[PDB]
Amino acid sequence: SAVQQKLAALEKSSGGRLGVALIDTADNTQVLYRGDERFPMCSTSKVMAAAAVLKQSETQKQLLNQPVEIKPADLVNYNPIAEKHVNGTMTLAELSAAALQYSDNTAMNKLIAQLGGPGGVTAFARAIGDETFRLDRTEPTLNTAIPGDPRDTTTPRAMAQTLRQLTLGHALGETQRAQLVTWLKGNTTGAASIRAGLPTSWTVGDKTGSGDYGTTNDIAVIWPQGRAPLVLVTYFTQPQQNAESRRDVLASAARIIAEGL
Ligand SMILES: *[B@@]1([O])O[C][C]([C][O])O1
Repeated sequence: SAVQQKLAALEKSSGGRLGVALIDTADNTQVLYRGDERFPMCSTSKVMAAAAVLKQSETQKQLLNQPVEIKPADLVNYNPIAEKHVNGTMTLAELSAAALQYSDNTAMNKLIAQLGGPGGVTAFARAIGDETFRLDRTEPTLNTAIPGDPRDTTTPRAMAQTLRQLTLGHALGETQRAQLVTWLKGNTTGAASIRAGLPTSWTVGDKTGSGDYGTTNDIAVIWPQGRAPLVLVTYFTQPQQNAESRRDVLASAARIIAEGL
């Protein structure tokens, strides 16, 4: 189709490898570009860790208010919110918000710990029907994004389906789903990525990811005004280990997708 030709052209112009999956929930139609290739998730994996903790909170009703101590040894390479609470506590809700809205890596590691390790995050994915997602490492090493390395990867198709189930479907309880949506809508790191390729009137909830090999990712739920919502996953990675981020590619892919609707 037109959109696949334009996405291929965008990819060719970028020098990297682009993966896109769109679900239009109006007719459950899908648009895929390298939809079944693995890509390093980087921080887009934080959505799965947060959702897993939310799922736990359906039975442990007060879990999200549980205080968790932030110690200096907990700090890793990028902790914009946890840094503000060293030698203090953050609740699991606050850690989930920080992981999602600020991409805080210390927060992610605390969520992983709450789940019993990366295998606990992966187990949640399996439990909601995602056979592709795999989380293998903690922060910051899960962002190494080495070409061909299957660790800490998923495919665009799988992540789109899973993000749909978490935000628009019923993989989570009603209050948990609403909380996740609220967190995603309040993301602070996405302004130059998918959001930049979409009409300013559309409401977006998204989670970015960045890593080595110029890996530049964004996963989004999109609520166009007067239209069924869309789920859009855009993964991008490059052949040079020290390549610069290319959020403009994600913006451009979103724009191409938006034009075809
Ligand atoms: B994710 O990808 O978003 C930011 C952090 C940087 O380590 O990880």
